[PDB]
Amino acid sequence: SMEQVAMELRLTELTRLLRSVLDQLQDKDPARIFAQPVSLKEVPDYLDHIKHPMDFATMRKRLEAQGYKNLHEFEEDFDLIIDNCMKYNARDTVFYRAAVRLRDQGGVVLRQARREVDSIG
Ligand code: NA
Repeated sequence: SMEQVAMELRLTELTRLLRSVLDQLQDKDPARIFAQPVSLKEVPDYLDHIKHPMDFATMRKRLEAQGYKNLHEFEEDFDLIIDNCMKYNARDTVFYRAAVRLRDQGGVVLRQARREVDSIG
């Protein structure tokens, strides 16, 4: 139908805007601490600690499949990255500190993305 096409074009455009959002957030992680899944070879007990692992590569896969239906879903996954890190790692670690910086710097990006998504529909 024409409506299914129109809905598909809206999802494509959302995907384009979330891709730019993801690029901007990942720039706030220049050490690449959150770029890939935590390695189960190297942290073999990780899944005993963290039930829903997340990282930027995994988000990018979902994004390119048009798997985010709205900005809320995308923010949920970003928040897992931060929140998982802040639980597994102690406050005095490079990892925890990197997550706090990512959260603080990403807040700005996500604030305007919410306005852009509401504005463009
Ligand atoms: Na902790």
